[PDB]
Amino acid sequence: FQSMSVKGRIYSILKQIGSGGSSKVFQVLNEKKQIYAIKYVNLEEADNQTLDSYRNEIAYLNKLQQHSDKIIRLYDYEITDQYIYMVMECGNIDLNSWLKKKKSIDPWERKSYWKNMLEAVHTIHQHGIVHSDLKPANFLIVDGMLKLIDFGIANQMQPDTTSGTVNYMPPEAIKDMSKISPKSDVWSLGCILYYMTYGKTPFQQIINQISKLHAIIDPNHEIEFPDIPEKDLQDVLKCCLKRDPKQRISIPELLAHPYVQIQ
Amino acid sequence: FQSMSVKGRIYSILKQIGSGGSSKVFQVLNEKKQIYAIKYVNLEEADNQTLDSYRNEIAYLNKLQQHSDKIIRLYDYEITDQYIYMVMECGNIDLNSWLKKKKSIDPWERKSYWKNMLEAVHTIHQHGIVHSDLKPANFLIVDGMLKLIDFGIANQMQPDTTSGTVNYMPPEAIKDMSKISPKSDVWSLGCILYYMTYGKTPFQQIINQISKLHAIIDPNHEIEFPDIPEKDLQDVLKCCLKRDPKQRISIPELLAHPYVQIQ
Amino acid sequence: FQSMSVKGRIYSILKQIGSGGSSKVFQVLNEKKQIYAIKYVNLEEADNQTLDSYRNEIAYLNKLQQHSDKIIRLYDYEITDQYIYMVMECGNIDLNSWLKKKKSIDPWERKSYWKNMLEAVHTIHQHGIVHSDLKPANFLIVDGMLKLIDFGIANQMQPDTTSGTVNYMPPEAIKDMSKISPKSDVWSLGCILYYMTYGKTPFQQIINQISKLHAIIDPNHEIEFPDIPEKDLQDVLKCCLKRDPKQRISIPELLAHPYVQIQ
Amino acid sequence: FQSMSVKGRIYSILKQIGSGGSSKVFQVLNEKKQIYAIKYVNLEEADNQTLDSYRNEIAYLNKLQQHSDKIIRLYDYEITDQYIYMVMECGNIDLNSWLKKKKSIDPWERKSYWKNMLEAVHTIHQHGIVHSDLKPANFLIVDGMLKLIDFGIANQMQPDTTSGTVNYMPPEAIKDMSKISPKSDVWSLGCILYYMTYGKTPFQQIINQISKLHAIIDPNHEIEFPDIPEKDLQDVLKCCLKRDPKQRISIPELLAHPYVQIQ
Ligand SMILES: COc1cc(N2CCC(O)CC2)ccc1Nc1ncc2c(n1)N(C1CCCC1)CCC(=O)N2C
Ligand SMILES: COc1cc(N2CCC(O)CC2)ccc1Nc1ncc2c(n1)N(C1CCCC1)CCC(=O)N2C
Ligand SMILES: COc1cc(N2CCC(O)CC2)ccc1Nc1ncc2c(n1)N(C1CCCC1)CCC(=O)N2C
Ligand SMILES: COc1cc(N2CCC(O)CC2)ccc1Nc1ncc2c(n1)N(C1CCCC1)CCC(=O)N2C
Ligand SMILES: [Mg+2]
Ligand SMILES: [Mg+2]
Ligand SMILES: [Mg+2]
Ligand SMILES: [Mg+2]
Ligand SMILES: [Mg+2]
Ligand SMILES: [Mg+2]
Repeated sequence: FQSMSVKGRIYSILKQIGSGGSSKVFQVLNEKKQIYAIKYVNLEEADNQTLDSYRNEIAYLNKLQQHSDKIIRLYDYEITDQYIYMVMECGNIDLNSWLKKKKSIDPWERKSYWKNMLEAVHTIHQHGIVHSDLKPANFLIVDGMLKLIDFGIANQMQPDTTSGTVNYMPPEAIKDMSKISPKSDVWSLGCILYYMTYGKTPFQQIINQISKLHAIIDPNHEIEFPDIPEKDLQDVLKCCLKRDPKQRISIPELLAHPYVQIQ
Repeated sequence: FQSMSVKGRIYSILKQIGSGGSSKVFQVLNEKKQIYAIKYVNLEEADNQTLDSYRNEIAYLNKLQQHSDKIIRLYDYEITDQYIYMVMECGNIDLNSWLKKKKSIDPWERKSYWKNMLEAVHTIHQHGIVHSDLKPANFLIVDGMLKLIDFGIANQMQPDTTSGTVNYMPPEAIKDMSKISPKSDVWSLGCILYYMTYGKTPFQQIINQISKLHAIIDPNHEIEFPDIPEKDLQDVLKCCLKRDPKQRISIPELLAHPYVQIQ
Repeated sequence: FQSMSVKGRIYSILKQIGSGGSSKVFQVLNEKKQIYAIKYVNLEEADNQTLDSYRNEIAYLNKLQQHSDKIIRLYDYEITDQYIYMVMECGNIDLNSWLKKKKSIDPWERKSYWKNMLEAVHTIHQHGIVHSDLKPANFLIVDGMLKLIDFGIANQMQPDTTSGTVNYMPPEAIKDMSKISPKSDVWSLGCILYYMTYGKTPFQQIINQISKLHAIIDPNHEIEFPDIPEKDLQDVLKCCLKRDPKQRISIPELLAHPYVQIQ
Repeated sequence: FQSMSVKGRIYSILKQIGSGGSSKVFQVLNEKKQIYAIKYVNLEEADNQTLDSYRNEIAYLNKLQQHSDKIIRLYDYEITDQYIYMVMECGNIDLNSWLKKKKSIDPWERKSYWKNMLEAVHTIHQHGIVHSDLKPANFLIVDGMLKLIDFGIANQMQPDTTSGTVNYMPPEAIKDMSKISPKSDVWSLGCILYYMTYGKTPFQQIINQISKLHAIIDPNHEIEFPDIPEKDLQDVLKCCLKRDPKQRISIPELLAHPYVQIQ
């Protein structure tokens, strides 16, 4: 029912898609009645560290545009001491919501989504970012292609309604409680691909968390990998989910793997 | 994830908004990435009477375009023995969904929505249609303005989900079981406006239906009309909900009423 | 968490099962930790007609105890100008809730439930009651046996939650808008048995109500009765759903029918 | 609709309350129509370690009966190579479900529930059990009194429906990834009491888990303790939530605290 001004241009709000604190995301239309998203952050209560965090993202989000189209596009922004408005691409649905809704995944679409994920994470790695907390919520399906989103410092973004959070955590990040590396995202991505392969994360079955945390770090807990028709798929998952990050496969390695390279 | 061709032009589907049988409505985008709706009817099982019913609507929907913008616009259609595709305006939400979600209504917005409703129903009346079953579901909020929708013969359209039906029935339509007239829509509209005024339909409190049906036809059941700041509002409702259709106010009368004419 | 006194005896409340206005039903335990229900009516606002209605039920409920155990038992009650408390049998679930939850019904259980329904309705008929609004909500599953409940004048009882209403209406009751007879309950019961047979009421498919009301009274709307293994079942339904109440089967007839009498 | 035999005595099932794998809990009635619970474990797939785990619980559950009535009572059991059936007390609701439903808690009821929790945990401690994973789900409200439940080795018990998991984890248990002690339950209990005091767990606000795990172990993350009318309450919480288990208050200490000892 409402509207907003970013850098002179007027946008009419269709619906609130999601929110965190003090952030909200809207699906909007521009003067040409074209579909975009606008992220709104209320700064009225933000401390220095947090201000800096939102500045860093906008900056990286700007820089990364040029180097890959598998990062959500930012078109324009207004930023004051009171508020941020960022005009952005609007996808169809996030990967997490989508995975929960899905009967099953077509091997072609899985492989294709895998390529997009690799490219995105490979990209942030080349620019010195190591996410360390990747999850399905960090990907947006836009025109059949996944793009990285919500990849910044403190990003508790969740869909809204009109009425796992640890299954992806890499082992080295647990033990560490100087020891988080690019390899940690490989774990997390592997967990997502495992999900897309077996309909479940490697420890979705363990519902107590002390017990689940234990299982992730424990090498005498053999993870299961039932045989499937795609042997390459099977080897990628096996290499992604090696607990010793040093023996875990790298992103540049994964991009040379037959699973992604051979038709 | 999908797409469709109507009269040469390609449309990509965002989401299914609603359905009946064998109809479905989609929110789609055109080649210029602009937002529209497409109604799809599957004819594979339609009998003559039903075929005729869908033809009548498309025809009326076409004719009524020229005479009022408070009827949903049809832009183009493809019709075969197998299917109908109609490209149409896409509103924000239907009135029924909206009323259920709403805290309360701003008197200005109520009055404005009332004007739109009158104009729409007045329009169909001038073209020999007498709906006889009007309800909140028959109105679509498009850019702050209500437009008549789903007003055709057999139209069981309902919103879809990702997981009253008699409060509006006019008394003469009950007794009749040669006796349905324009006045019957005045009743129904009054019931909607009563809802928008008092947060409830005149017999929402009576949940048994034999009992509710009885109450609608019974003149010794005084309907309540608590005093409000808007006396004109109070008189319109009182005149709309007179049980004797002959003593009920007409649409051309209602358009001259101070409630709609005086600021 | 609470407790209550009826005629000297103390009852502790387990949970609220359901409510209307100004009535509520509780699942309670007695001093011997045995399971009962207590219906509570708040009289603080009851008019004479309504007072009388609640008195009539308690009276009939008392009288009918002696003549059939397919009417819910009342054990004791306290009644003042302020409140009624009735201590009653507590069943497992009502028939309506149960039907909505059910995969499918075992022919033996259907037939058995049919016998109980007939006996109950036959009973009220012998005592000059003609319900005229029977529905699945009017039956309570208690130890594998249906018992009639909520059969009194103004009884808008509905289950509570921790977070059709016209499919059963007999045709003569519609036309009548001196003409309601025992036969009307036969219709309604038939509709319930039809539901238990075909998974659906005879006009569950017609969702518009003007249209559904029309269909119930219209003799050129042939109701469907797909062949099933139980031909007796098929004939009972056909005889219950005859629109001319005079040509409709009677309860004493139905009790002599092979469906209920032959193993 | 069904029934079961434990040690000769027949029990009729009212409803399934909850389940895990391969366990289920039922609300049942005995031959005297009195209300009990029955826990059913299907052993058809249990490995030695798990068999042993279920044996240990039944044994402890038996022994602890004699020493405190704030542990759920076991009355009788049948145990074979195929199944376990345990007849048990049936409470009203578990603490977790109850806390989620609650407007707010009466200080008297909070204190009383606190006493019960202390007594229960104190009891298991005297018998060499150190739970190490206490949570609201581990307590059952039975006749206004909390009793410890589901306190055994692998107990993933969850309520069923007819349609946090880490907020309680003690810091020493995180760092430990020879170092879990009685003090760890004091943490967890404190977190529950904090919840009952402030409507929220100390880190319910941090929704990312890497971040929440970090916060629990981090001493430069001052936990908040807004002043309340009950200063004793304030000191208990402060003493329970000290991160250095050595400087954390003990159960025998907590039982001498003015909060529990002075009216
Ligand atoms: C209609 O567009 C969307 C719909 C949905 N959902 C439909 C409802 C269902 O329950 C699942 C979520 C989810 C995502 C989108 N598209 C979308 N575009 C851009 C962003 C964004 N999300 N989000 C969503 C906010 C919550 C999750 C993703 C955050 C990333 C971002 O910066 N932007 C701009
Ligand atoms: C995003 O667009 C809409 C969203 C909603 N809802 C959001 C979900 C919520 O639960 C309530 C319903 C409801 C209506 C629209 N817009 C809309 N435009 C055109 C038509 C149409 N509806 N519908 C909807 C189908 C179900 C009710 C109206 C039928 C009328 C029609 O011919 N067309 C083309
Ligand atoms: C646990 O006992 C019950 C549970 C349920 N439900 C479980 C919840 C689910 O969503 C469906 C309803 C439904 C009925 C019962 N048992 C029951 N006994 C006696 C009466 C009674 N109902 N009710 C229920 C109140 C709402 C419907 C029936 C009214 C009839 C009556 O006078 N009494 C005393
Ligand atoms: C009617 O009795 C109950 C109802 C509920 N709920 C009502 C539904 C609502 O959504 C929340 C849960 C919860 C607990 C009980 N009573 C109850 N007694 C004994 C055990 C037990 N639970 N449970 C429940 C199973 C799931 C949580 C507790 C496990 C502990 C145990 O060994 N026994 C025997
Ligand atoms: Mg949702
Ligand atoms: Mg929903
Ligand atoms: Mg919805
Ligand atoms: Mg329910
Ligand atoms: Mg529940
Ligand atoms: Mg529920």
